[PDB]
Amino acid sequence: MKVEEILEKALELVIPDEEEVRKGREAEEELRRRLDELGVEYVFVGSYARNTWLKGSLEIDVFLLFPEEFSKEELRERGLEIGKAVLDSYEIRYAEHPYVHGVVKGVEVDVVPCYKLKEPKNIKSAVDRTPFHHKWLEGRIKGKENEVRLLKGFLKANGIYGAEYKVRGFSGYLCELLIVFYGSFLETVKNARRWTRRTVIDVAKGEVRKGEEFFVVDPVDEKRNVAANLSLDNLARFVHLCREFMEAPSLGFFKPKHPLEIEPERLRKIVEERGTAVFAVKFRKPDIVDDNLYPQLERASRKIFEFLERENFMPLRSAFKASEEFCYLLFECQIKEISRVFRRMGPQFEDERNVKKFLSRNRAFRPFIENGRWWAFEMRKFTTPEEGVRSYASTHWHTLGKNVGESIREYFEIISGEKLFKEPVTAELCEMMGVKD
RNA sequence: GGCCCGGGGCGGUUCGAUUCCGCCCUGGGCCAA
Repeated sequence: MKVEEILEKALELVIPDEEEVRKGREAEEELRRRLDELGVEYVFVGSYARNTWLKGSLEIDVFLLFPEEFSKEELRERGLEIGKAVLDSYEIRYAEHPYVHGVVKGVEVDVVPCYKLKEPKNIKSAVDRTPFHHKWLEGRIKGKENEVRLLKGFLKANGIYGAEYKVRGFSGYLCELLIVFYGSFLETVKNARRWTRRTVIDVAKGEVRKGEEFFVVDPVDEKRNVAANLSLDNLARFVHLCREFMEAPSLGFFKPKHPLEIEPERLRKIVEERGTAVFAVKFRKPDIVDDNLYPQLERASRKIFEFLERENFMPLRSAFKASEEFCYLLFECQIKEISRVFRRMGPQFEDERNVKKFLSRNRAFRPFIENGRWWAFEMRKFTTPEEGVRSYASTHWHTLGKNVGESIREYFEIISGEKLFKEPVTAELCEMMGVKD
């Protein structure tokens, strides 16, 4: 149980055993041939080509090089044609552009079309850059593949490995650049402990400096940030995670944390114990991809949080869960019920013009003076958080994201109490309240 | 689809709004795939 002792056993969870590496080779072999018999210009990229794939995430990425002069349209049509005749099973996926996804000899395969180019400039879509990235990486990551694997396992185990919007963590390309830079997993970890929210890592210049944000400059483009979508808190959890590992290394850092489910009865008690208001917003899940969905959930949650805090309900944290069935926006406030009356700041006493207007407004309670200015008692339209969120949600649906909002407008309900405990959100709430044990 | 910056119009709220809550047009930048 010192770092070395532990990393020895970690390799055993991140590195693909012989039957997984093999099964991959036979795929590539066969996948190679099919392409050759159709005489197609391709190039394997991604972690498979660079043997940097994590044990159990075997996925081959085949990019088809196309003449610079071809139209995007030709690229997809011929790409669709090629992916089609070369895949046991084929399925049309989408991202910046449409591409084919399939399976060969039992393994995942992506068949992406892109332009054959030289010089990063003239890249028309992120996918054009992929070839350069791989080109810049192949010679430099050689002999450190397992260091990359250890770093991917770590991030994966602590729920921050992907860069898609559902994670906002460290992309795979970010992982290898880090190794190229620090030489190994441990060095990366040891140095990360001194990372701040202002750290900039210029792989190309082999330098580390201070910027205006966490920035890992792409060796292939000096203006692009590889860790651009790494959220601030996710960067925080990592720095802290390295700090801990280094203080007491454990094989537990590479093992996914167990769900740790709680009986609802217990959950209720804690909420009773916390004395806070806990409720969730339930609406149907828009039939869209996670990359559009999650950023919307974040928006919705945020807009409602801010409605709650400006409306003096003292919210503590927000959260959200997504299912096949519905989406849950969760909340916790310090105020279960506020008074109807509240005070409104009026003009200063010596402004006759405004004082008069401020008084022309007939009110139920008759304003008063305090510290040189007039004030007024006013009544609220709602006195509980839920009551407030039913109002805000019913009228502000349009500001909660294009999709999420359109779904909320057509349906939603506010759940709380026991009826809430039983919904598919128990885990999220435990994280939102730091329930421990 | 989401985030950043900027223009032109509006609505509501307020003694008072460029300034708070929001809506329509609209220019550029960026992110995930």
